[PDB]
Amino acid sequence: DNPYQRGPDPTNASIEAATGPFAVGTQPIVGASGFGGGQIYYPTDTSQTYGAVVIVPGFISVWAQLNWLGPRLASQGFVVIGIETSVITDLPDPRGDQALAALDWATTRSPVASRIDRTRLAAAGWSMGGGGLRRAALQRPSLKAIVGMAPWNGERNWSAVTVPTLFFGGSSDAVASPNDHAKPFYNSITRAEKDYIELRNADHFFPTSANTTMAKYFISWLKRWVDNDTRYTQFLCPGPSTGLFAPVSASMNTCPF
Repeated sequence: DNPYQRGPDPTNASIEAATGPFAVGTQPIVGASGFGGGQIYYPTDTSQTYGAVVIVPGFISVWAQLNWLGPRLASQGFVVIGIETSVITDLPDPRGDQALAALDWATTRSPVASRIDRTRLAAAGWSMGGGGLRRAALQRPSLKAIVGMAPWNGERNWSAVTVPTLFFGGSSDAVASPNDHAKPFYNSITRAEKDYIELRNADHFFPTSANTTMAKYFISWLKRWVDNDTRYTQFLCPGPSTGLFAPVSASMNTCPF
């Protein structure tokens, strides 16, 4: 059996729910080094450990703009480390260094170190925080997954990445348009499993409000890679519809992974 599987067998309804089956606790990040602080979210059930995901903010912004993700993901059986950057205008690569510094803090020094399986980690981010996932994955190829939401990075060559990569784009995003950011990054990745999902009519701020389409695939990606949980492949492969009225306007992946 897979010792990392958490929660009952999933359904479309279970990945779309605002809250998964785990009760959630939260507390601020206090005495962090190498990043700006933030908030941690975690299952209160200490009968088992969980993987952890660090989430990095993005468009001249703070963690609060993404904070719906804390309970949304932690309640599916993850430790979520939502961070502030050292400077709100930090470039992408520093944000990736800070993502790794916050994983290191969480697993070694934080009050919930004992709740995390330090061998099963992921990084995620919005906008320039999503652009920082290249540096996080290249510096830490042991990450199980990266998830970029409207990622922004002038560097389009992510060919050295070997970490399973999910990107979300927005069809109405003029800040980090798919054509100039997420799709070039996705197209350069030849050495990792990958998935690209574009949200119809969505602008650069789609990650800042509860979005069931983004959440259900984010959850599924973390389950599949952080937990090795192949019960979630069914939602990723073939993945979303792209018809004229669907909430997804474009979908590409390396199914069956």
